[PDB]
Amino acid sequence: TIKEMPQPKTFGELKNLPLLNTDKPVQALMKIADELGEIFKFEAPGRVTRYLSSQRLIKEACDESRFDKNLSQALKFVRDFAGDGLFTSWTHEKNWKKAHNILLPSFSQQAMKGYHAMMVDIAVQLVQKWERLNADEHIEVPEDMTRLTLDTIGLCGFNYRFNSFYRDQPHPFITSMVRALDEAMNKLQRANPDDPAYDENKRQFQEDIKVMNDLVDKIIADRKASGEQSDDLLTHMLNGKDPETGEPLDDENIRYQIITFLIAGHETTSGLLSFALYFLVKNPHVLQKAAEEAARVLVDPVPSYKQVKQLKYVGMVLNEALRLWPTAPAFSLYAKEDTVLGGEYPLEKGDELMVLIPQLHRDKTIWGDDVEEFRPERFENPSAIPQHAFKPHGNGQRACIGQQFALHEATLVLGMMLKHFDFEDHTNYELDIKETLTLKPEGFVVKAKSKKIPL
Amino acid sequence: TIKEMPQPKTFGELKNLPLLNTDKPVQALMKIADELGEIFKFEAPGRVTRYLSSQRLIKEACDESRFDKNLSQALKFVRDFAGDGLFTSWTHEKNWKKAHNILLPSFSQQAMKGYHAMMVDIAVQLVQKWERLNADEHIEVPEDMTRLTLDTIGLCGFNYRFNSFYRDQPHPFITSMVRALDEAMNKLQRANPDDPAYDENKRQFQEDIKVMNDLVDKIIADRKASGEQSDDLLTHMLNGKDPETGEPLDDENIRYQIITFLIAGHETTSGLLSFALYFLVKNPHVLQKAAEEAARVLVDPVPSYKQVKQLKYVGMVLNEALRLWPTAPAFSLYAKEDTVLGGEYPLEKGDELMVLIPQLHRDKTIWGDDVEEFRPERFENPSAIPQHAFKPHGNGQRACIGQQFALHEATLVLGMMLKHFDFEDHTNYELDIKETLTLKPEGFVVKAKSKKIPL
Ligand code: HEM
Ligand code: HEM
Ligand SMILES: CCCCCCCN1CCC[C@H]1C(=O)N[C@@H](Cc1ccccc1)C(=O)O
Ligand SMILES: CCCCCCCN1CCC[C@H]1C(=O)N[C@@H](Cc1ccccc1)C(=O)O
Ligand SMILES: C=Cc1ccccc1
Ligand SMILES: C=Cc1ccccc1
Repeated sequence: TIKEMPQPKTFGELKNLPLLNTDKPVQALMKIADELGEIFKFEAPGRVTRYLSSQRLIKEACDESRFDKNLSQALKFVRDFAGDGLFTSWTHEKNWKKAHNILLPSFSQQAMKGYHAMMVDIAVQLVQKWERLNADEHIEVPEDMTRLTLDTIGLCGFNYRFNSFYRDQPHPFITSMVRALDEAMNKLQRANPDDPAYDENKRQFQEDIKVMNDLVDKIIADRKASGEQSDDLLTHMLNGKDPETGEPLDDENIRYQIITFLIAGHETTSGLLSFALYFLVKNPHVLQKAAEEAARVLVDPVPSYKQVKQLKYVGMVLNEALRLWPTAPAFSLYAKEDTVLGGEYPLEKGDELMVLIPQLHRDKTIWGDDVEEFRPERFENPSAIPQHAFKPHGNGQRACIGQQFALHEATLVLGMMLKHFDFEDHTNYELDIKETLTLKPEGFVVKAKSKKIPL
Repeated sequence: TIKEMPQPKTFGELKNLPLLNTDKPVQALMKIADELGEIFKFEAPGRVTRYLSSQRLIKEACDESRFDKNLSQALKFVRDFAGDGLFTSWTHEKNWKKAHNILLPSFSQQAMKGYHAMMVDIAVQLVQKWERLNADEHIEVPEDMTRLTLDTIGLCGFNYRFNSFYRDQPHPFITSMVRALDEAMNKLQRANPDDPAYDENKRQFQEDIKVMNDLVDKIIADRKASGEQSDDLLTHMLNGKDPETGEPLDDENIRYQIITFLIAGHETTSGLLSFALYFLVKNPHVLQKAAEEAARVLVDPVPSYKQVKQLKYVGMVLNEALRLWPTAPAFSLYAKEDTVLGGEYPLEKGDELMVLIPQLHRDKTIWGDDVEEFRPERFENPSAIPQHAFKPHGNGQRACIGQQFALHEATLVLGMMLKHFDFEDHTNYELDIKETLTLKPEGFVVKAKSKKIPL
């Protein structure tokens, strides 16, 4: 029963490419999935992929014996500054497994215990900023979540203080990074990228790349000249040895990994925290339950590692926010051999797939009628959730290496936010999702009322 | 008997006015005093004044039966936004004595004790900022001292948080205030203030005035809507009764007092702290003595009121810094009746005098030959200082109402800085004194090496 899959509207020789000519391409692709269903073909000059939206098909795509990670066009563009770091390397490149082996211990339990104190440092800075607001001033949520998450990966990972809460404007790094990611998103729809109309884009792209690399140099210079014995992500990067090849990372790859972890280690966690707070103020009953947990668990002025591990309802709040709005909204795969998807769609070796995560997470056959509802209780029993229904961290050996880092940081920070403040959606904010490859609310503001609980 | 005053060089019908056509007019008058001596006449079209530099003549000018406070042209210009607040009112205006009676209690010892905790709040924010700098970053001294001092008067005086340490740029109030003070100083030398060349200056001046008043609006509304009860400077402004008239201040005068205290309550203290640190890093023997005291007295993570009172040598450092560079560097007087100054200079009722405080403080007949040297030991025994020899806070009933506030804040903060850091003049900074009517080092930077003492 070989089916022919739908395809959205075409534009002559540009095929489907102009459908990406929007500032919200992921949301546009979601609307297409709404209309075409669980699978549709998407073509551009010289390229074809297939967008998957159903758990029925995505569970087969997650078979690592059949499909391996593919670099989407977006990741190929980001590779211009992230190189063969963990996020933008092919599984078969030597530096993928080597860096994976070397950096996996930087996310062990004992590693997370070692990061905890510095995570608290930044979280306390966030709480103090908010305690110090005047009456009827408000919080710019994504902006402050980005301050927090960038500073956390800088300090925990590299012993470097971006000091984001000492800045009313974003750190230079953030400004360049957002611009580079803007350029990568926008370059996706360009039919003729070498047209001189984009000479300035190219110049600015390089400019933003040197800005990011300059900071990387500074981080590296300080560490090697330092006199403080550190044991963090940068330590493993400079000293760890791959058990297989016996080799450490070389300097070029280390630079790529730092860029990778500074970007990947904060941007999606700030999106997650922003969406979580959004859903909490829109669902006060859920906020209360989570606040009750926070008050009962966080009985000391400074949260401990053990206490964060007990914020289990906060944990399902974050998972439910990742279900509705997974902040890294897609990943790509290619067929390792000829194979047939779902018994209907044959693929040849090398054929590409796009996993459209926000649409997967809206599969009504999995989650039921109330799929648009924010109900953290959905996550009470992982054994009741079918395989590969929930993929906000990717799949298999190419899944998110920093998943536990993000969840620990976000659980800690949200727990402290709910311990220390009541929140008001004073503008009745209308959710507006900005796309920079990743997803984040734009213009989300709230008011906090202090519970006046000492730190 | 009757002597003729010297006068500096003239410019035809502009008389002496072009001598003020400089970005550093106080320093120019200072050099003129060095050439001409204890008194010189200064003429501009339509105006004459006499600049006094010796303690011999200044002690007579400080006789309140013979001379009263005059509004210099500088203060007349600043009155365009400070009105009949305490700094820019005539002694004979009803609102001077009324506001003085109402607000003096805000600066009593019991009020000082009540401001202390908030002063520590901002000081701790300063220390934490510097603790969090990375390897070989540096401190912009006048910029951070202005962050501290504005936030201190805002919090202590008005329970309002400017949150200047959350801004990498100057607070908008500071930008507009600096520009208005700049305009007021530059306006002093304009022979034709109505030349169209100044139309933009006037436009900008009005705009900076509005920025300043908008912030005043926020402070008043913040207080009026505040269900929390306070007992600070703004409380007395809004509720205190003058025992003489029995009246409280009216709304118009309240606005002028708030602008007056926001400016006069921080600008000159930022200058003092900046000059003090400058002299400390240029005089390591003195820095050592001051740091010894700070380390010995401030034995607790949170300094107490009593401990700040014990920082005697830190206090002498501050007074010696006020001796060399009094940051409000002049005040003006007029003759109440015909009188003879110093047995030699006849004055008519209404004749004006300018007290050049930096020159007073260099009178070798008072201080000895070493007047240019930074020697806090001069202040060891305060009864050794002759009357009217040391006047950084003005004179008599028109003296600085905030003297004790400024010295307590500055002693606390300088004490904490010396407790928590070693300082390095890593650029061998060359003193450059920016003039905005008030005086402050420009471009002064240092490196701080934490002593790693917990807060
Ligand atoms: C909620 C926050 C986060 C989300 C939703 C997220 C999501 C993902 C996803 C979906 C992938 C797979 C990408 C693909 O298949 O092309 C991935 C990979 C990765 N993530 Fe995360 N991530 C998060 C936080 C972090 C953090 C904090 C770090 C760093 C500490 C991190 C480091 C990485 C790295 C290095 C990879 C590449 C892993 C490999 O292939 O070896 N992520 N992430
Ligand atoms: C080291 C810092 C300071 C210096 C050097 C200083 C200096 C002076 C001087 C010289 C005068 C007399 C001006 C004249 O005769 O025209 C004065 C007046 C005044 N100062 Fe200060 N001052 C300082 C700090 C402060 C602070 C912190 C406040 C507010 C808390 C303040 C509030 C005032 C007020 C209100 C007046 C006018 C007093 C009146 O005439 O009733 N000053 N100051
Ligand atoms: C950085 C973490 C998130 C990355 C998610 C990237 C996911 N894209 C972010 C923007 C849209 C979405 C996507 O569908 N992209 C495709 C677009 C494409 C398909 C076919 C031909 C040409 C180009 C791609 O990049 O190949
Ligand atoms: C705000 C607290 C500090 C005030 C310091 C003021 C002190 N001036 C600050 C800059 C110079 C100095 C001063 O000598 N000014 C005179 C100028 C003047 C004199 C005679 C004729 C025309 C103009 C004045 O303003 O009258
Ligand atoms: C979100 C992850 C990421 C990783 C590398 C470059 C750009 C983005
Ligand atoms: C330095 C004190 C002051 C006071 C009012 C206006 C401008 C300056």
